[PDB]
Amino acid sequence: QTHIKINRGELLRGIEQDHTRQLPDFRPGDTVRVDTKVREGNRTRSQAFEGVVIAINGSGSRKSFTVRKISFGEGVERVFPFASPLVNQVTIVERGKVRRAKLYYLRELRGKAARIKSDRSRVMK
RNA sequence: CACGGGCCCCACUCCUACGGGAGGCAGCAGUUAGGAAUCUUCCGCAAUGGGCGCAAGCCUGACGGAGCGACGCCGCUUGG
Repeated sequence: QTHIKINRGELLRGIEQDHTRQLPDFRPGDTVRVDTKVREGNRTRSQAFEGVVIAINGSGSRKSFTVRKISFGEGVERVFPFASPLVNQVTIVERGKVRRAKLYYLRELRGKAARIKSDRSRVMK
């Protein structure tokens, strides 16, 4: 039982943001020559900067944000929706006037690599 | 139609501060090694040659040979 006549949601949206402190980046801009990079773990620390060379794309909804809309090619595909909400990662990058496909996720394509898949999305067929 | 210049693709010596790169020198030669075979990381850079600024001049692993080999053959000696 937790329903009567009171609006308590400043924990669900207050205490929620009581811990935040960030203006992400928020650029869905695809195909960038360089970007953010996780702090890694492994040894004691040895906080390295070479997670994944993303194209940057996506958004999400609150403390979750399926960030990665990248994967690669040496390993077929391979996405792994990382957590936008974290205090252990490099503070992003942004570049590219971007010919934007659909933004956010896609799932399709992602196998139609070949060659002409640089930073565009229209095609004649 | 680029000898070591480069772009692209595959095997891949090796280092990295994890983005990544400089990629084969069967040219004289070497190390190793496939193995019947093919010397030594050679000598002078006198002397032949190759390219130019007037030219000297430098560079030059081409050269004269050193030299690995009874490696094939030519000539000689192991007393009359």
